[PDB]
Amino acid sequence: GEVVAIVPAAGSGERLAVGVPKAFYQLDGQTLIERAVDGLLDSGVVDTVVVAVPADRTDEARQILGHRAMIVAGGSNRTDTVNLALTVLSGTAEPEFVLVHDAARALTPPALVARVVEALRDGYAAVVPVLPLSDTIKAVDANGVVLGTPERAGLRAVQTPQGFTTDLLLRSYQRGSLDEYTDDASLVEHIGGQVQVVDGDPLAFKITTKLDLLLAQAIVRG
Amino acid sequence: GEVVAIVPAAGSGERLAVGVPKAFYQLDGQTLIERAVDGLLDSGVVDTVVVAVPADRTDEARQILGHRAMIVAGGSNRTDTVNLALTVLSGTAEPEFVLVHDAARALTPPALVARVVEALRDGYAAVVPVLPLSDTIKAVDANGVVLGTPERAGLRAVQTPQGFTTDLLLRSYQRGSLDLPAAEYTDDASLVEHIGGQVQVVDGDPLAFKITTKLDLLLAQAIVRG
Ligand SMILES: Nc1ccn([C@@H]2O[C@H](COP(=O)(O)OP(=O)(O)OP(=O)(O)O)[C@@H](O)[C@H]2O)c(=O)n1
Ligand SMILES: Nc1ccn([C@@H]2O[C@H](COP(=O)(O)OP(=O)(O)OP(=O)(O)O)[C@@H](O)[C@H]2O)c(=O)n1
Ligand SMILES: [Mg+2]
Ligand SMILES: [Mg+2]
Repeated sequence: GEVVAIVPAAGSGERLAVGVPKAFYQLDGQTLIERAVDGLLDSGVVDTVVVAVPADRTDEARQILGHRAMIVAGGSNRTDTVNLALTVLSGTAEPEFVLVHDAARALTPPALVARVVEALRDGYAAVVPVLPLSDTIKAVDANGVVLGTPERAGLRAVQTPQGFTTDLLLRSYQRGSLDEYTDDASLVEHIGGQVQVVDGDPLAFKITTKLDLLLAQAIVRG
Repeated sequence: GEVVAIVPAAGSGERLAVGVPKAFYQLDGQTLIERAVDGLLDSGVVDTVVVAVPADRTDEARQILGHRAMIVAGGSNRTDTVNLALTVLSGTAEPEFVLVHDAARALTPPALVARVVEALRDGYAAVVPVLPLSDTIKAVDANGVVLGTPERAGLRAVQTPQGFTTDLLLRSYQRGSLDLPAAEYTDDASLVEHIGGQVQVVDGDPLAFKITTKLDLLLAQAIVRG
């Protein structure tokens, strides 16, 4: 059973503001996109990686990644990007599983990727890696008034790679197109698909702000 | 009107596993407890700090803090510690406002402390600093099956200092029906919400993160050196 990983890397990273689109930032000698691609490939369970990048960076992405990933242009939002990437999937020989993995989670351990794939092979149709909440979480209305504080025991913070049987992911995206989710599993939940969690890893944090970058730098050097 | 800040620092920092109770860990030459106290006082709007520490650490806390903070013995959990600290408050000269601030958020900027007090002076009865969510949140069962994904838009991550009108906070903690040894509250506002106090949000600050793990510590260190 073949496993394809789709890597959305086409966002600009406005909250990061490092002078270049985020996926192309050089973290201690190596771009975030190459790091995220290595994590996937080093897992030993990913057969093909397809990366989606800004349309004017496809050449640069190719120079960086060479043979290691197929390159396509991303879209206006992450959902668009993923839809574009899914069109690459072979008609005649479709993979058994697809992972979707944010390039922004560049320090994701390969062991986490393998754990997601192991859960898929155990028969779960949709799998997401999760961690317990760090901060208290509150529901807040539009005027900044707290509505309440959900019981945290039943809440989790969700990471990527998220993994799916191919047919389920495709159906979910096709049906979702009949209706701004940031989370692939939400689309599967929407058509009544059932999602199982596995343990994530604090190292799979999304590099979003400069403080996230500082943390990534401290991890990587030393 | 007086502002008293209470600092729960009576936790053992098991997840940090750094040799001493977390509040007493020396981050680049300063204990977290001293850094937390400094951020409150440098705000310019905190009149008095009460710090609660593990009972066997009270003398050491005083030698560290000197005149800068009043020290008391904490309790079996965060909620219990805070309740103990609240008993310290003068009844004849009650402060107008009380802040509650985790010592584990040692890099909190003084500006944040000021922003919270400013909201209380704007007439909000209770105030919490917040940040948008980083990860998607899901509700999950027993079991590990996803129950659903709440709308991210209406959710916030919440930090400290949390600020309150004194009477509201006292009534939330002296609720007779509150079983203190079994209290699993992570923050103070949820006790205020429980009795129907209205809580207002202000912008927090990424620098006010809780130092809980080695990874948090790594980040805190890179922040204080750089
Ligand atoms: N049109 C888009 C937008 C985002 N992504 C990717 O989806 C992942 C998650 O996006 P996120 O980090 O949340 O936002 P960014 O767009 O990358 O950054 P920002 O919102 O601050 O601009 C990122 O790897 C990003 O490159 C994408 O492929 N295509
Ligand atoms: N009995 C307790 C427990 C916690 N706290 C304080 O509450 C804050 C938050 O605690 P938290 O970081 O969640 O747990 P810790 O006890 O500090 O660490 P750990 O859970 O890993 O042991 C800390 O400043 C901590 O010192 C406290 O004053 N008294
Ligand atoms: Mg975005
Ligand atoms: Mg604790």
